Amino acid sequence: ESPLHGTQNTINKRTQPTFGFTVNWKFSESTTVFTGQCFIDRNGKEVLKTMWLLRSSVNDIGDDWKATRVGIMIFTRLCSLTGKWTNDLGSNMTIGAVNSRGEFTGTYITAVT
Amino acid sequence: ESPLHGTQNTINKRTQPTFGFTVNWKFSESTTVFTGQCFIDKEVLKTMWLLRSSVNDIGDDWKATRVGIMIFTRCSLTGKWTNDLGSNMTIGAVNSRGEFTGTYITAVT
Amino acid sequence: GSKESPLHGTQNTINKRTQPTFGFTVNWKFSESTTVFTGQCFIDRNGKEVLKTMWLLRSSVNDIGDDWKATRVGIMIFTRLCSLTGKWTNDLGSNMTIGAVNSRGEFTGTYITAVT
Amino acid sequence: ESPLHGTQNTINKRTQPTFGFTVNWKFSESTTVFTGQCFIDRNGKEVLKTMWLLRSSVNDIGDDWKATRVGIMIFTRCSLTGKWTNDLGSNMTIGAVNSRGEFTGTYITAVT
Ligand SMILES: O=C(O)CCCC[C@@H]1SC[C@@H]2NC(=O)N[C@@H]21
Ligand SMILES: O=C(O)CCCC[C@@H]1SC[C@@H]2NC(=O)N[C@@H]21
Ligand SMILES: O=C(O)CCCC[C@@H]1SC[C@@H]2NC(=O)N[C@@H]21
Ligand SMILES: O=C(O)CCCC[C@@H]1SC[C@@H]2NC(=O)N[C@@H]21
Repeated sequence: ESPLHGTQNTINKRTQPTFGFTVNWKFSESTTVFTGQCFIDRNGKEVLKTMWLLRSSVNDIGDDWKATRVGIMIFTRLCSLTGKWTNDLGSNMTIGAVNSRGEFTGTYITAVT
Repeated sequence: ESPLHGTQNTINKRTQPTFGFTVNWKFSESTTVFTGQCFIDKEVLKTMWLLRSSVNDIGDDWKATRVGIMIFTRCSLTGKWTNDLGSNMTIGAVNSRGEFTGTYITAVT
Repeated sequence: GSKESPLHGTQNTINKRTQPTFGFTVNWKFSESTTVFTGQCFIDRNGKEVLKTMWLLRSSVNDIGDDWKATRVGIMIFTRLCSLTGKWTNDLGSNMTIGAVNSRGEFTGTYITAVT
Repeated sequence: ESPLHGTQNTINKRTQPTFGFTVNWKFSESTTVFTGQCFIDRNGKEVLKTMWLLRSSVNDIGDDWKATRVGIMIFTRCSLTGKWTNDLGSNMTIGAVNSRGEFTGTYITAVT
């Protein structure tokens, strides 16, 4: 498990907020950021559609150009962000309560490396 | 100003940590996340970002995310940073676990 | 439901054991935009050939000051409606036809997007 | 030195057109795609502002998630045709652009 920390937007309540979080990897020098929005899909299921940037560490500023990978992640419950979320890769995460400023913490387990 | 919340990687040394943060925009319903690395030789943050727009329908999700880069100049994340879009950021003390908060001002929309 | 647009690309391989990577550009005929797609063909759990791609959609901006916001990113998985040649479809409803691939790896085709 | 080709969009006859190209790397199995726009900058210089996706060949559909890198590339010496260079030390030359927006060129990468 690595800790995650982020926020969900609080501007309107007329939609399901966008959100972003950072996973602060505890087994490597990398960081990953996720950003997305929660939807009620056509079948009634909550879905988090996110995209992510995975930042690797480099030792030389001249290698900076190759340090960022990008991709998607769709999470389904195991539209409050709070709870447990799973993915098809087998990765999963837990999000705690969202407070009045829209902040939340959680934990992330990656099935893949 | 909009609040940012992130974490700096604390694994091993490292003189030049990676990091990530999320800016929760206070004038828009979107969210941006930045990730990158703090270099020192003079400190510079080289980041890439994803700007997530809010969409009304799950049908529109495909077009909701823009991407780009941002270099900030005046390795610790703590303190004041600027860039050449004219955007400014202030970052507070970093925790032993690596968590930080701050504020972000964007010069462009 | 859109106008068909041309696409042009190349595939790249050395070791026959892995399927080639490829990229292509779609030259949109109803907009000022350009999209590039890159990815690789796999055989699904299923059966099935799948093109797993990611894309960058470049909008036209008038002012270089607005360059920062001109690029969208996402994924697209295509399945036949592991050769690139033939007809491919996706979850949005978008459709793609790719012609024969030449000895240089070059290929062309047509793209119809069901979304804008 | 590696081959590229792509197309420029001329749907509005823009003096600052968008474009994209594929670079077919010759001594690897990777593919990079670039997309951007040609600008006349504030100081009169031509500048290509682009972003790229670099795709690695992976062995297994299960590693597909880690196969794509992203970043920017700004080229300076608005026509695409000619010689262009960047901060990394890389060099590109673009051929003639035909009536349909199509061009080919070569890309000498300085980094890997
Ligand atoms: O390898 C590292 O240094 C950290 C692990 C990165 C795991 C990535 S982050 C995006 C993708 N989605 C996942 O659930 N795991 C991978
Ligand atoms: O327009 C919005 O919805 C929020 C403002 C977005 C600001 C972006 S985030 C990436 C880029 N870097 C900046 O300093 N500002 C812009
Ligand atoms: O809107 C435009 O200017 C051109 C249409 C682009 C459609 C995009 S490209 C990425 C994604 N995949 C699709 O099949 N449609 C969208
Ligand atoms: O690594 C490979 O397998 C092929 C070389 C990749 C070169 C990349 S593409 C983006 C960036 N810009 C450059 O001029 N070189 C690198």
